[PDB]
Amino acid sequence: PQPKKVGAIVPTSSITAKKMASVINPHSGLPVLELGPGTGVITKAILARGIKPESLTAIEYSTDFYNQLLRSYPGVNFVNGDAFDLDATLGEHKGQMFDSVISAVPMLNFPMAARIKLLDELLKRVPHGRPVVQISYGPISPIVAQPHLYHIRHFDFIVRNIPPAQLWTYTRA
Ligand SMILES: Nc1ncnc2c1ncn2[C@@H]1O[C@H](CSCC[C@H](N)C(=O)O)[C@@H](O)[C@H]1O
Repeated sequence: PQPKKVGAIVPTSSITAKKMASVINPHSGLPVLELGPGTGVITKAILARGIKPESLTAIEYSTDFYNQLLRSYPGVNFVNGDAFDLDATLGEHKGQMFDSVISAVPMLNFPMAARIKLLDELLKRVPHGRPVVQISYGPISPIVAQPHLYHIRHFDFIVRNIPPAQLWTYTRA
């Protein structure tokens, strides 16, 4: 028979969210950048690491989701805008460094060229060697290898996620 809720249209599992938030160093003194917070399940796992709410910046395109996040997570620096336009959402880069980037934007909704460019821009705003972590659902990295720009590592696989979740991490080469 025909299954409902095909694809990835339910919130990410709490098991997956905790694993993505485990890359964070809450003792580094640097804020965290979250992309595409949605219902806030990964936001919760980020705050559970002990990040001060004012030190979490989360960029959400949907105005409906954004208005609800403001009311559910007091103190967190939510921004209503497009994560692929970091200049418009974060401002022109003038030195701000994030501890790490936690991304759940749906990479496959965008051209590969856009994904590579965004990743190259995000790695300018974290210290050399620190990660971007991305969730995806296919068998391969959602962002193709460009070894002169970044290094790809498989981070984890969570079969209890609906659908099963692959986690990838990226660092500056
Ligand atoms: N370019 C973009 N910039 C900011 N947010 C985006 C975006 N494209 C998609 N989004 C938002 O990213 C989220 C993808 S769904 C994942 C939501 C949540 N983090 C979870 O894991 O369950 C949606 O909330 C969507 O509105």
